[PDB]
Amino acid sequence: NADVLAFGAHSDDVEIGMGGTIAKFVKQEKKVMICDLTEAELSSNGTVSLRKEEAAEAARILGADKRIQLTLPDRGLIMSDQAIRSIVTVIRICRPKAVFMPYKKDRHPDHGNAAALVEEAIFSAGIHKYKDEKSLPAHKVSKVYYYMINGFHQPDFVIDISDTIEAKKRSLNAYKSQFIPSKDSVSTPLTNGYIEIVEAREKLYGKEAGVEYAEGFFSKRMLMLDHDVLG
Amino acid sequence: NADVLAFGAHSDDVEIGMGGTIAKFVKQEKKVMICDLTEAELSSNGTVSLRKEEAAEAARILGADKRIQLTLPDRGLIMSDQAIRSIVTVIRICRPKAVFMPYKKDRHPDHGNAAALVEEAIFSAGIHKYKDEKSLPAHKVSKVYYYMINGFHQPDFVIDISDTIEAKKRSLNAYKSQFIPSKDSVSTPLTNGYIEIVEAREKLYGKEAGVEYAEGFFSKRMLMLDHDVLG
Amino acid sequence: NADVLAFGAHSDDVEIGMGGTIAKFVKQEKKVMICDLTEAELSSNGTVSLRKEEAAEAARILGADKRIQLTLPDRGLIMSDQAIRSIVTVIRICRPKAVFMPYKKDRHPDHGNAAALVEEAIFSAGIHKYKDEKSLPAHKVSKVYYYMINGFHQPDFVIDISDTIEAKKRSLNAYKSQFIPSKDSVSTPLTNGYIEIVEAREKLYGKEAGVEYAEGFFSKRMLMLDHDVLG
Amino acid sequence: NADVLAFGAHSDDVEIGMGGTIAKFVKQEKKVMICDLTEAELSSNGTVSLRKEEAAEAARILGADKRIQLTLPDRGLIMSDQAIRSIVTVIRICRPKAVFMPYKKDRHPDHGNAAALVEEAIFSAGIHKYKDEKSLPAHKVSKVYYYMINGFHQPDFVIDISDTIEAKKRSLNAYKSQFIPSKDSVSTPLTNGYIEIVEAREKLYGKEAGVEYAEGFFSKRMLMLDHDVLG
Amino acid sequence: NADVLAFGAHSDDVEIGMGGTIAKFVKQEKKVMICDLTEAELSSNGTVSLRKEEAAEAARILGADKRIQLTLPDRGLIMSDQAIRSIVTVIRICRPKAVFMPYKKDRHPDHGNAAALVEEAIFSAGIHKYKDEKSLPAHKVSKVYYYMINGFHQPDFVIDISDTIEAKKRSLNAYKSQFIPSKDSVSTPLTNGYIEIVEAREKLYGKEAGVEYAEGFFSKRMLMLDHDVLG
Amino acid sequence: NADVLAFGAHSDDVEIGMGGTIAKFVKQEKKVMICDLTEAELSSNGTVSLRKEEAAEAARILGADKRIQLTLPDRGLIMSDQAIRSIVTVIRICRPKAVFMPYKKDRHPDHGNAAALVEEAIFSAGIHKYKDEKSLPAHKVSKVYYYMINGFHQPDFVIDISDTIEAKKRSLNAYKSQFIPSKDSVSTPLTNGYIEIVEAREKLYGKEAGVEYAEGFFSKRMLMLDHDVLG
Ligand SMILES: O=C(O)C[C@H](O[C@H]1O[C@H](CO)[C@@H](O)[C@H](O)[C@H]1NC(=O)NO)C(=O)O
Ligand SMILES: O=C(O)C[C@H](O[C@H]1O[C@H](CO)[C@@H](O)[C@H](O)[C@H]1NC(=O)NO)C(=O)O
Ligand SMILES: O=C(O)C[C@H](O[C@H]1O[C@H](CO)[C@@H](O)[C@H](O)[C@H]1NC(=O)NO)C(=O)O
Ligand SMILES: O=C(O)C[C@H](O[C@H]1O[C@H](CO)[C@@H](O)[C@H](O)[C@H]1NC(=O)NO)C(=O)O
Ligand SMILES: O=C(O)C[C@H](O[C@H]1O[C@H](CO)[C@@H](O)[C@H](O)[C@H]1NC(=O)NO)C(=O)O
Ligand SMILES: O=C(O)C[C@H](O[C@H]1O[C@H](CO)[C@@H](O)[C@H](O)[C@H]1NC(=O)NO)C(=O)O
Ligand SMILES: [Zn+2]
Ligand SMILES: [Zn+2]
Ligand SMILES: [Zn+2]
Ligand SMILES: [Zn+2]
Ligand SMILES: [Zn+2]
Ligand SMILES: [Zn+2]
Repeated sequence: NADVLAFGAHSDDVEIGMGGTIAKFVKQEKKVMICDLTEAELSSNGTVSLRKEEAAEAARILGADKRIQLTLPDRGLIMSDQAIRSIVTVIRICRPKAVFMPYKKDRHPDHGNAAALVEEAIFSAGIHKYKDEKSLPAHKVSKVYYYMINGFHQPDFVIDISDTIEAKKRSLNAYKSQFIPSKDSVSTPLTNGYIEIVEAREKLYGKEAGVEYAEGFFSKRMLMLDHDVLG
Repeated sequence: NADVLAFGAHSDDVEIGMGGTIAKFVKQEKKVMICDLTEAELSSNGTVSLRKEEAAEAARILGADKRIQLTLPDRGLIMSDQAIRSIVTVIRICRPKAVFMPYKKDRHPDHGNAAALVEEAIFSAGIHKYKDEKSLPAHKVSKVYYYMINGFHQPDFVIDISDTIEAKKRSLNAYKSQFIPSKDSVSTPLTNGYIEIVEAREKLYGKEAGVEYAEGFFSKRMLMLDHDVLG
Repeated sequence: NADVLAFGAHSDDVEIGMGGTIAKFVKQEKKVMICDLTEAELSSNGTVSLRKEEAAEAARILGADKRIQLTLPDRGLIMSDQAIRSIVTVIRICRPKAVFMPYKKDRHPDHGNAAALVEEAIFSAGIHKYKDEKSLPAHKVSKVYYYMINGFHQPDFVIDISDTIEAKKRSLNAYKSQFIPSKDSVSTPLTNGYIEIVEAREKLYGKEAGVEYAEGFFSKRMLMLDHDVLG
Repeated sequence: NADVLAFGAHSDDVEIGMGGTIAKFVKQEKKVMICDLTEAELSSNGTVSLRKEEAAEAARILGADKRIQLTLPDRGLIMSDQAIRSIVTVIRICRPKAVFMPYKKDRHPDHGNAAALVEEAIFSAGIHKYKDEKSLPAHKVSKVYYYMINGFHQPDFVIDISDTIEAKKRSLNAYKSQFIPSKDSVSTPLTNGYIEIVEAREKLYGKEAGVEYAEGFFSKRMLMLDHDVLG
Repeated sequence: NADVLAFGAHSDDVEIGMGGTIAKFVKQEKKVMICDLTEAELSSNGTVSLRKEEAAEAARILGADKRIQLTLPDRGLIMSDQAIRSIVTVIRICRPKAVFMPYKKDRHPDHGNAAALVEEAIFSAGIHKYKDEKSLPAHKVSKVYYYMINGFHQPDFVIDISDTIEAKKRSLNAYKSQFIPSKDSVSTPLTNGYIEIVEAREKLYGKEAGVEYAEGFFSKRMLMLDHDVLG
Repeated sequence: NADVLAFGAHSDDVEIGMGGTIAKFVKQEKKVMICDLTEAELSSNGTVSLRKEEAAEAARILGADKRIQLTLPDRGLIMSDQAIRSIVTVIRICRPKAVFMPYKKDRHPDHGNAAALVEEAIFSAGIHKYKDEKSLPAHKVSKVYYYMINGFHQPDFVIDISDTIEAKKRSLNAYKSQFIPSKDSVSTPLTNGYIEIVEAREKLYGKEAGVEYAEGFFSKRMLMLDHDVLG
């Protein structure tokens, strides 16, 4: 029974969009699970096996309870029955209260393609007659949120991560192959000051909210507020 | 030091948009103040003096701590320096944490005109060199929300009012002259099943959120969520 | 030559979104046909064979002229050439003046997936060289509209159903397995006061329009008005 | 009891936005009245007295029943109580079923400023206690529409004017001082092929609708359709 | 190394949306390549072989350097890995600075389906580990623009084509089978004054910009302006 | 004949929104003039006379050719005929090719109120019969742009300021009273790391565009591009 299940297309997606929030939730003694849909086998830098090691270290730094690896294809997250079914299994295993996934308004098409698959899976996961690979019972997710990877958009709300910005930056620096040039690295948008740009975005959202750093989220489901109305 | 200050153009505006929420806040031992910008002197039904009595009874039913009467003109809420200054005084007296006002997308122009005046007043209230009628100190409101009177729009969030729907309906029935036909009443949009339409809207928003009844709100200021993310 | 062909993903979709409008059209002596894309085989309550009986009774209550059953998969309305072609056949058989389908902004992904298939089919149906399963001639639909199932959105227009609200409620009550708890029913969003929520929405749209009940529609095609400008 | 009352800021506004529609309505034996808010005294070409003659000829060409001249200031349509009251009088005299006014998304600020005044006047006109200059009874307008002058926007609906495009072009050519260069004319956006641009827009809207020419309109009030759903 | 690569679903798409711009670029001594995704085999008028001849003549009239023919299916531009890969090859062969494709808001679904495939291909083309059919190196497109075929929408920007409107009209008249009725033609939206409607749209966009004719474009990528800020 | 005239409500507005762009234009040997609508007499920090000195130093650092001081009231930028006329005079004196003003989506109401006045003034400035205080001839501004002060919104375009970011930061540091705490300063949103937040925003817009720093702008007038299409 995870409190949170956070999907990314590629390892490092969840950390870029909400690593400060994961670190915050783990410190509140929530159970947080991370699921990567792909092994990022088309990444310009690194290898599949090195990337897995880096992702395991990022998850340990944040205190995530489990890292689940799916093997859908990098640049191949086409809508299909079989891809949805694989994700339904993960949802029904973790029985999360809240699912997070990438926001679709992003230069990388895998981010929106991942969100479309995860939305179909959340619905199918709650239908008892829908059969997954492991024949697991129906599960109804209560909260569904979207985090930003490449975007800088006006979010529906923010979460204060002022106390976990260092844990987020450590989790990102775990992906040395992705963000840090080396003798054999090639130039990508990620190797040219990208962690400083994520920090700049979280500083701007923090300013909107009167704190040092905040992460932005969307919800398509209606938000119901209680303690946070007057705070 | 009010926790909440709720503005309307006319008495009954605040009750239609958020009477369930006021009743909820008062039961949480919050201090709630209501301010009507006008005496509703152009109301097709009733009189100024009868309307004041009805508004005092609605405020008592909800447990609001004080009802403040301004005398800006009904159908005359033109943007002016002097109208903004009158509202700044109310803000600086009550020192509210949260201000509520009408959402502007409404068939009645006074509702959007009231919101425009209250937005200018919230900003001017925080400027120490800005002088109000009573020479009061600067006050910075922390939360600013918009409630719906005539509209049915998709809100930014809802508040569960399932436990205070009866208190809301009692507060509305206090405005007998506005909602209940009599020997000398004239037809208005308010005298033809209007309280049942408010209840229908709050039932539909409750369905979006998985509760019996909820009230809808907007915020232009960024929402920062904490306990309500996972709830 | 049907005047109207109304598509749903599942039987009861068309009734929830526009059963009052179908009943209204049949009373105007229009020929109305209903097509369900799926047999709803993953429905939490009931069976495929019981659901068909209920759908035949709903169609009889509304006076629809024919109910067409397709066998695309429940939770499997992926965009495909073969799924579009199956729908093109139905369009070319019925030669409707107006096609109705679900609005895509809906918690159930099959509703938007159904609309995407029906949009592709309407275009392909008008292309003479496009071959359907029954080798039927090209047909150009004149009007294309979207109805709301789970949503409450601001529509492009409404239709007064004040005189057919009882026929709509009877058509919905025909789906006993879907809406009415029984000894062996499971909880769904449909078994917890859902017909009262549809009635509340149609009451709110009626208020916008000055009538008791109205159903909301969208059009992507430009509306051309004549008698209804001054009415 | 006019069927239609069409407001413009300046004479020629109503003709540019909806002269084909006025000509169509008059041929349907509707009573159409036109009201110009200003005498266009700051017009680069012509004079106040010449402009009035041209406006009287345009109204005669279209068959409008009366042309009402207000004297609010050109480039001075600031929101004021007294400007709203002057317009309320016109509404209460004509008792129109439908009011038309300029759409606000227009390079000329007087067009949106005129619409804002007319919206306030339509509401105040229906309030019996609101007193106009001539102490006239309350009047409730049923339909409220917006036409485009300088814009080319996607409208909410169109009206086929294929049969009245020549009457529209004659009404525009009545404003010789505005559209036709002369020995003493100065260059304006109106003197450089402007009637051909209005014709091009009405040709493009006609294409959207499958007719030769159509005029575009907006409505903020909900549209309720009946005969035009299936047409 | 093309300066420009313009994709259409069907030959004549690029000419309708941006033939004036292609003619303008060729006169500036830019290298312009055109790629048609389909052979338009379901076209109501003409044949595949006649259409190819007409497309070769249109390309010659505009001075395009090469016309590339893909064989994806007319009315079959479903998102697939293999369709994306075919387009990646064209991008990696031409190494364009700028890619143009259809805007998705269009009555013909192939136009949006083509844009979705081309967007996925532009991203995959820049990923070195992504393998195309011809094993070509990664290529990063710098500018990505959308042109309008059937639409008339408010664009993000326009390009003055006043000096190449005649070359555009000649390129369109090359498609005799598509636009000009004959003894054996059937009625389509294209055979009923369609070239005059394209000219009317370019006249309206020219008016917005103060020139005789202009073509409209969208960009999802951020525009960075320098010389055109002050022009 | 200024190339550029940039309006702010308060001195430091233009520098926050576009000081890098002004510095860039001056280095291109454009004539840039700055106009402040108010003397910022309600500023929590500093005095009117100190603020003028700081504004003169900021203008010198950027190389602006003239700084024009109007005396409209701080927190009193109500729409009025006389306020518009004062601004028309400045426009007709400077005869700018391009006018810049604040974007209206901003927590400070004076920023949107200033933009509304400047929009009315740009239109009235081009009307020869409209008389300003100095009886100056009509002037037609060619380009009209909006810059962001407090906002972080997705702009219509950016300008690369990578080479003038230091000049921008020097111009902002000239406003010591506004941004730098002192013995007698009070806390405002401007005294708590605000210049670092402006730099973070310009870093994020630079990332969208592939440069180090960029400033964001809006245009309501249609953009016509030529050299910047292919760049
Ligand atoms: O576009 C990028 O961000 C760089 C690009 O990396 C992104 O795209 C690759 C291809 O789908 C992925 O393998 C890689 O995981 C992805 N990175 C990513 O999304 N980080 O948030 C690269 O490796 O060239
Ligand atoms: O339009 C209506 O809702 C009816 C109308 O009442 C509204 O407008 C009047 C004129 O501004 C106001 O005096 C009256 O308070 C107002 N009612 C109202 O907004 N209730 O929420 C009436 O009395 O005729
Ligand atoms: O989510 C719901 O509305 C309940 C759900 O029913 C909807 O989803 C099922 C799975 O796709 C469908 O078989 C069923 O027809 C559908 N009902 C429906 O859309 N009614 O308008 C259920 O049976 O659990
Ligand atoms: O901007 C224009 O359309 C030209 C301009 O005419 C418009 O603006 C003037 C100043 O408000 C008005 O007197 C004139 O009536 C107005 N014309 C107009 O809106 N036609 O639809 C002019 O005379 O210079
Ligand atoms: O809808 C139309 O524009 C007419 C239609 O032509 C369009 O659709 C056909 C079917 O996909 C295509 O073969 C044909 O190329 C296409 N024309 C087109 O998009 N021109 O811009 C026809 O030939 O009937
Ligand atoms: O809200 C703020 O930015 C602080 C505030 O300063 C802004 O508001 C004051 C009142 O209108 C102005 O005098 C002051 O110029 C203004 N500053 C400003 O907009 N900087 O971009 C203050 O001095 O308290
Ligand atoms: Zn990724
Ligand atoms: Zn009210
Ligand atoms: Zn359904
Ligand atoms: Zn006008
Ligand atoms: Zn095409
Ligand atoms: Zn300012």
